[PDB]
Order: sequence, then structure tokens, then C-alpha cells
Amino acid sequence: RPSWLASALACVLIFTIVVDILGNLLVILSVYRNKKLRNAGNIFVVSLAVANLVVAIYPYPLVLMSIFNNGWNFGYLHCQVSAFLMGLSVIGSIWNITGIAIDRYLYICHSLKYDKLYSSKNSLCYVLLIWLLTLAAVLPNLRAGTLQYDPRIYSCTFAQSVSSAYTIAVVVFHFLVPMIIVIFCYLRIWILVLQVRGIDCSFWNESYLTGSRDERKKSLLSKFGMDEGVTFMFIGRFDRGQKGVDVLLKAIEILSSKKEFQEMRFIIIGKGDPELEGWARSLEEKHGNVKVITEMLSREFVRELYGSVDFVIIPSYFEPFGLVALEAMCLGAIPIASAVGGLRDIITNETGILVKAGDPGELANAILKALELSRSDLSKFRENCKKRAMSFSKLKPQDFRNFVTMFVVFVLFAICFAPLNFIGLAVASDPASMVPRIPEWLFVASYYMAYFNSCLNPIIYGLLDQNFRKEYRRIIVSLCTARVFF
Ligand SMILES: CCC(=O)NCC[C@@H]1CCc2ccc3c(c21)CCO3
Repeated sequence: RPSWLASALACVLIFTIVVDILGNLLVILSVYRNKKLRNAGNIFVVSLAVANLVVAIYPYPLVLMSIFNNGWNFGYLHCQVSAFLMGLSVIGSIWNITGIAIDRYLYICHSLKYDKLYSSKNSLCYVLLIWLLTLAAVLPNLRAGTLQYDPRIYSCTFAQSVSSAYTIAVVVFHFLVPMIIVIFCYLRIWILVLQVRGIDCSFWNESYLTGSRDERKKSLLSKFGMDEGVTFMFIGRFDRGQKGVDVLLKAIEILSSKKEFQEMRFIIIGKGDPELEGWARSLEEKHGNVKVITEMLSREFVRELYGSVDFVIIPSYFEPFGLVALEAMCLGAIPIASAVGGLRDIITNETGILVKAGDPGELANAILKALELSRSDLSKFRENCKKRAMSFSKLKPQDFRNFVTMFVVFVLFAICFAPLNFIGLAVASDPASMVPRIPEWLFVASYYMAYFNSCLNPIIYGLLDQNFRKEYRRIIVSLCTARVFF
């Protein structure tokens, strides 16, 4: 390593210390100052700012002095405490990040189900549990003797080579586990935003339908040359592994032998596999209560169908966003759909029948259950379907930018700490052999990239959040503009 490399690392820490202290003090002040930033959900933000602030006050300055000293001149006590506080900061950061991810996911869910805004009643209570969990994780390292000075990075930290069992547990429980939780939270938020964006209440609206539902159904069934009965509808691509038309076709065959089949009517709409197109056409010939439509219908006629049929069958294997289920629910069509992502998020227990995907027996039984439902039970189901669709459209004028800032805060944390945890696993495999087998440049960059993270969040809040940006300017001016008397 050259001479300039040591001076380069010192610049990174000097920048980190200054931007951490000044920036995170602004983050704390802004939450207190701004009325819009002042909320229970932002207690986790202050807790994360405190976590970041800890390392800048005592650990980082000792690391900076150690670069110029080219060794540890502060004894064992300062080495033990400096390493312990680095643990509390790093562990506290990832768990506060999960705390925000769970808080935000619970916010969108509350916003859909209720008219009153989400108030994080136990926000401070969860923050106190995070620091009780953080303390429980970093404390065993003092008695285990896994905290020591590393000459390569000029600091006292957790030695990945002391105990592999401690190293693996740190990676698994305090990186992999929190990440899985966070990814699941932001993936579920993103799908719910696309469903809010996707729905169109100006098109999929009962206002466009003139007559009564019973009148519209009798008219629809008469056009297809069928009498009155519980009408079921399918509208999807004909394939063997995605939309599940094959599950529906096999379910009709199971039902055809039953005495209850006479009371049923089926409208299968779609195109795809010619073999599946033939199977549907075969059932259409054998049974006068089964009608197949292979041509492509207009949105106008599909909307007419949703407002006429009793049930919409969504027997999909994989469905990311159940826009079809919401569009059907808009016009009071009760969905019988597979318990798959998107569909499980849309269809509640009071707004439809949920079925195990890829089971023709479970679908046939669900169709039998749907059949034995009186006009009164049906009217309440349709009412609930409409109420559920309304809550999605309700969230359209909302500003979803805060969800993006929080996601960037996490994404940058993951980028900063991913190489360190990968090196951790590589060292844990063979502590004696992998220590020289790992390049010094990679090890040094991974630690200082992780250190640089302690000053990133105040920069992110300023660049992406308008409330934080406005307050940074407000505080900077207020503290530098003198009061005078003319
Ligand atoms: C796999 C290890 C890794 O890459 N990163 C965690 C090292 C962090 C940062 C400093 C510090 C101090 C004490 C402590 C821990 C840490 C984990 C639990 O005890």
C-alpha cells in the first residue's frame, strides 16, 4: 500500500465525522421544528440519527488518530469501548431500518382499511425494544474476546476470524434476517402502489350499466343461448403454467357428473394453447351450460360482463398484481381466486372465495360453495367488493415520495454493508487460511465503505425529501441571521 492511501482514508473519515455530526443534528432538529416531519412514524428516524451520531463522537476520531499514529496508542479499555459502541451503532442502524420498513408497510394497509390516518401508538415502545435487542447482540462480544485491533483498517472492531460461530450468527441474524424482512415490506408496498395506480374508477363503474343485474344477466345468457343460473366467468390466456385455464377445465369435468351442475353457467374467454382451446371446445359441445369465446373482446363488453356475471374465476398459478380481481370487484363481481401474491392482498375473507392454486378438486368445491349462496348473502358480498375497490382509488392523489426516500436509505445501507458480510462468510469458512487469501484493497474498501454510511442518511433526506430540504435551509438561516432594531 502507498503513502497517499493513508491520507486518502483520513479524508473519508474527516468528511464522515463532520457530515455525520452536522447533518444528523439537522435531522433531529428538523423533526422537532417541522409540523409535517413531527409524527410518531418518524421516532425511528431520530433513533437511526442517534445510532449514526454515536460513532462520530468517540469511535471514529480514535480511528482517525490511529491512521497518523499507525497503531493503537489508547490501551485495551479504549479499544474495548470503541469496538462496543461501533457494534451498537451498526446493529442499531439495520434494526431501526427494519422498524421503518414495518411501520411504512403497516401505514399503507391502515390507509386502505380505514378513513382515519395511521398513528404509530407504540412507536417509542418498539424503539426501546430495538436498543434492548442491539445491547443483547453486542454485549457477548466483550466476554468472548472477539473485539480486537486490526492494523489494516487502523481500528478496534469485531474480528471475523476470532470465532466463526459468532461471525456466521452476525451475518445470518443481523444482516440476512433483517434484509429478508425489509425486501418483503418494500415489495408489498410497491405492488399496492401499482394496484392504486392501475385501477380506473371512471371506466370500471356501475354507472355505465343501464338495467338491473338480474335483467343484464338474463340478457347476457340469452345472447349465448342459455337459461338463468349462477353464471361463472373466466377471462385470461390459455396456458399450462400461468393463468390456470387447465385447472378450471378439469374442475368443470369433476362438476359435470354432479346434480348441482345443471344450476351452473360458464363463460370461458381467452386464447393460447390449441390443445387447451380444443378441450374447452369439447366441453362446450358436450354441455349446453358451457360457452367458449376465442375472439378478443373490447374493455366496454368486458365491463358489461363483470356487471352481469355472479362470479369471476381467477385460477392463476402466478399473478403479481391482481388488477383483474379489482376490475371485477368494481362492478360487483365476486372473485373465486387462487391465494397468490396480489390476489391475497386484494381479496379479503369478506370479499371473495380463496382457493389453493393448482387443485381442480379445491376449485370445484369452491364453485359448489359459491352456488349454495342466497340472494341476500350475494348482495352483501357485492357491496363489500365495491367498498374494497373504492379504498384503492382513494389513495390516488397521495404523495408516495417518502416511501422512496426510506427505500433509498435502506438500498444505500445494503450497498455499504454487503461486501463486509460477504468477506465475513468467506473468513468464517477457514479463519486461518482465508485471512491472507482475501485481498487487502478489498478488505480496506469494505470497512471504509461501511464507515462512510454513517454520514449518508442526512444527505439522502436533503436531496429526496422536500420537508427536510426546506427545514435544513430554515435552521441554517435562523442560526445565522441576527435580530436588529431600526
Ligand atoms: C460479520 C461481521 C461484519 O462484517 N460486520 C459486523 C461488525 C460490526 C461493526 C463493529 C462491531 C463491533 C461489535 C460487534 C459487531 C460489529 C457485530 C457484533 O459485535
